[PDB]
Amino acid sequence: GSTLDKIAKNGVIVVGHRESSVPFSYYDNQQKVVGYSQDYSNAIVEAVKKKLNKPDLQVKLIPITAQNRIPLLQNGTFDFECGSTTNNVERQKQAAFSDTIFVVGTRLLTKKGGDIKDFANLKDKAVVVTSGTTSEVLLNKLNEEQKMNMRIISAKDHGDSFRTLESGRAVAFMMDDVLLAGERAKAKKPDNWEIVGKPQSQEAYGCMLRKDDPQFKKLMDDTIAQVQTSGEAEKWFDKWFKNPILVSHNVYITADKQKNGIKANFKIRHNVEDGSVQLADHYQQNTPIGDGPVLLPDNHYLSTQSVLSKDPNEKRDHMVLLEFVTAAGITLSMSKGEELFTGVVPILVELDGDVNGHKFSVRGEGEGDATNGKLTLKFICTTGKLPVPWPTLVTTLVQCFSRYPDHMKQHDFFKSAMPEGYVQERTISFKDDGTYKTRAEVKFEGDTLVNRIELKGIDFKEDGNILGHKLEYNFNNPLNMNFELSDEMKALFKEPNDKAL
Amino acid sequence: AAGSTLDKIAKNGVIVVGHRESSVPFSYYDNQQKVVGYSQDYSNAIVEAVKKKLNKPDLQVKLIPITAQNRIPLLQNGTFDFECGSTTNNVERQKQAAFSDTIFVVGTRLLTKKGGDIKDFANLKDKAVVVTSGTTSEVLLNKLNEEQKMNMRIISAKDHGDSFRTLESGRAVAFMMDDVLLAGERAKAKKPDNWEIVGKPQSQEAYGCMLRKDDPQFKKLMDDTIAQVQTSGEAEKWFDKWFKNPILVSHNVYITADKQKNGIKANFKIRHNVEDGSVQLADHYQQNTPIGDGPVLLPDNHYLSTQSVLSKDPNEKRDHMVLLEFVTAAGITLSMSKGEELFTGVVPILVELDGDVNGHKFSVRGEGEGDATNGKLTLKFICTTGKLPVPWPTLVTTLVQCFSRYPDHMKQHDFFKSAMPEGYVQERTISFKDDGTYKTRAEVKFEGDTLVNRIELKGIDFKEDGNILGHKLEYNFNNPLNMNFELSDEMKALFKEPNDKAL
Ligand SMILES: N[C@@H](CC(=O)O)C(=O)O
Ligand SMILES: N[C@@H](CC(=O)O)C(=O)O
Repeated sequence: GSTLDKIAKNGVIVVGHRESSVPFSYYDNQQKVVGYSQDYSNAIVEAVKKKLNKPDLQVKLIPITAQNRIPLLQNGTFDFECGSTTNNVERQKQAAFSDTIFVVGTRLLTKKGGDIKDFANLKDKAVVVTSGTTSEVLLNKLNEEQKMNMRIISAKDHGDSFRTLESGRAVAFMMDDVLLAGERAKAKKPDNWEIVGKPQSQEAYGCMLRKDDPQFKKLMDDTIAQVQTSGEAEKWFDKWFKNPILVSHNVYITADKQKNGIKANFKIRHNVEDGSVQLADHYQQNTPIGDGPVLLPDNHYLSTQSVLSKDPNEKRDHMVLLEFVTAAGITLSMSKGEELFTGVVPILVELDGDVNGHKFSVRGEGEGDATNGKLTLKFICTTGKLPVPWPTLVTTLVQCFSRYPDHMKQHDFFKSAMPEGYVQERTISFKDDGTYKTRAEVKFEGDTLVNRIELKGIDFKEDGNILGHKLEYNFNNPLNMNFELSDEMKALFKEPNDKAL
Repeated sequence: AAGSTLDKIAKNGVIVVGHRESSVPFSYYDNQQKVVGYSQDYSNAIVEAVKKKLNKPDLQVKLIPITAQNRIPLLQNGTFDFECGSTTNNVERQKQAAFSDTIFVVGTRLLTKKGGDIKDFANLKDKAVVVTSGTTSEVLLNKLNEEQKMNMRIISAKDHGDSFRTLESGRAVAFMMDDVLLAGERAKAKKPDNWEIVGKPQSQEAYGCMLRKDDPQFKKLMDDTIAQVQTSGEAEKWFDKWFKNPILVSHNVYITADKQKNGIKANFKIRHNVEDGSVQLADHYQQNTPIGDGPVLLPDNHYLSTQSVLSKDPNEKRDHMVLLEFVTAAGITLSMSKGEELFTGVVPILVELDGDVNGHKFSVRGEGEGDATNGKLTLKFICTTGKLPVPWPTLVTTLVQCFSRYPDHMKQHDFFKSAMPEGYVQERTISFKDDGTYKTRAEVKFEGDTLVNRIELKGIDFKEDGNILGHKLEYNFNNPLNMNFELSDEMKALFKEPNDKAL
């Protein structure tokens, strides 16, 4: 028998994932399960839908830990898992493993400038390790065999392990080197932590499934090997390990039929330099300027990502912005205004602002490419220096440039209101702080899409995160990994295999 | 050939409708910025009559805000087609505009503090008095100030809400306006019972729907519609809805699929009335996952429209809450699961909650029934440990969305019923503004024939003096307003013989 028969009959595949194996299988700040291994898991699921000819197969992701993964496999709580599980000979007595998706060495994470340079320095020290892992076994064996008198703290997952080290309750955290780097990227001061020591082991990550299911295993292996030899595995590596990891924002849109328009709600979480976040709650209403027909949407959402940067040639207070937005939420030309966006469209943005009496103006210029959902803009404070952080103005500074998929084009209010345009009004509520109230007209003036805004901010705290300029210069809560592509992974990509190291 | 305004509407494919911002309860923004009211019921009926007259069933509507100051110029230059709100039809304004059949009759009076000095207009000598800019009452109040040499300091406020808050904040001793609008602002006051309508009416005035002059075909459509609604009994039913019964604002529970977990997510805001007249925001974040591993319905984005009424059982001496709730799904325009079939009848419900808020432990048990065919819940909840250490309204959302009514065209989007009988796990974080948070985990599933909601609630970081632990929340839901405004003899006579006469 085979699990693929259980799955075809049930119509659902049940998939285990980890909670804190960064950046392989973990919860993003919206509780979505993401990561390098989750990308393989998504590919394997798509392969299952093809093999079984079941394009509407459902997926149920359920969380597992290093401690309970094998018991939950063995009693059928999930069908397979991909995360950070080491394939080794001992575990092959209980389970089967796919082709290898990553290779690691087990090392130490410690504060710079100590006496922890290698495993021998753990003598008489408090050392943290995650329950149920290969490192926990290795560390206890080392403690016993070399008589090192460590006080080993066994924590329930990798984030808990790391915060033991971060809080000073342990001097080092032993784990897979890549996962040490993942927990480091999430730390308050990532620059404070270094990975040290001779690897105690070399270990291969594989997907785990029940034994005696060669057909199910073969579908995994074929999928992994194809991702690896086609080069996509390396592209996924660059995404998770060499570029900023972003979390998209969801702009939730509902029709406002009585105003022939829409309303939206969404939350922005601005990174604060101390490592906290500053919530900005957005309430939005839009209504057409013209008196002719628009498209009135069913509920849906926009998935948004923005990247803020600096222009080296500009000494004025400024912001360079790239933005990528796609609509979603409905599963499977519509307006005259839609036709105005099939090419590249020039954009002009003008903002007048007053925040706690501090008056300023902003001018932005660039282009929009709605076919690809992309914006490129450069903004300048034309009145001197900006009295608020640039990130707090991003949402205020043209959702007509969203990419609507073809099956959703009847729901694109924003383009349908063009060329006469729409009024966009927001109240942005900054938690424990003040409020922005904005009113803008978004419309074509000649061949240019113009966003003309007036902003009023009141009730802000002079020492708060906004008027005190405590926000990081970024968007979408980026995480940046410090981890090089090793020779072992270069070799893996050219020769997929499923062998324990 | 349909006349100017109907020709314009057919050309545009949209009818543009002026509305007021604070004419309560005729045409005003509710607390979710929806324009609502008695006059908007007429506006909607006229829009539907226009769709029929033009044979344009897909006609769109565009409401735009107007003021007492700018309503006539904006009408004259075609910025809107008509407005129904609280505009007096008088002979002066008929030089500039046309008026429909009358929809209400008022007298201009004073609103003042109950235990104070003002009993009639003469008591206003040498005192500060507020009135709304651009209204018939402003004209009357200024004429009385000069003709009786009263030395009044007349404050001219932007709209009726601003006028009333001038009175409420003590910056004026009285507010002169149409009596029903005074009653409307009073209903929205911090302490409605502190305010009294006094004085001999300075005028009697008829409200009409405004439209452009010299457009008889459009006026006739409006008059025929108004007169039909008034003689059929429908207008009296609207009157009861706005003036005799509690006005509620529905909550919108915004739902999106969570395909990874084979479930859904939701976000919404609850606004609890505070006893001092302010509101206490409760931001809700929700995640649902099926308990079973079989197929569910994964929905497109949509929302649930919810209203609840909280009451007391006269027989019950324990700390308790009687709850009646109605929920309908919406947000998608035009049997699907086995579990849907479990809800075609009346289903008994059991609710068990184990709570801990700032270390204060309590248990709640609820029983009743759900009728998903009509989106209706009837339950009674008892605090089985004694006094409830939080206000009952803060627990309503935690204490079975499977009983929502999904319209026929939306039944493929009902995750809640599709997960049955195995059920689902429902998790929430509820964030009270400037206060603590509730974290909840519940299992909703069939146990026998009974639909059971079993909850654990953990609340932390609450202020012992705040609105929750301090028991400062009103015992209600959906921000009710109560006009308690009687149907007058003049209104009965109007509905009997509709007419368009200025008074
Ligand atoms: N790869 C290690 C650690 C982990 O599971 O995250 C193990 O298999 O135990
Ligand atoms: N009915 C009065 C007040 C109002 O417009 O709200 C008027 O027409 O001026």
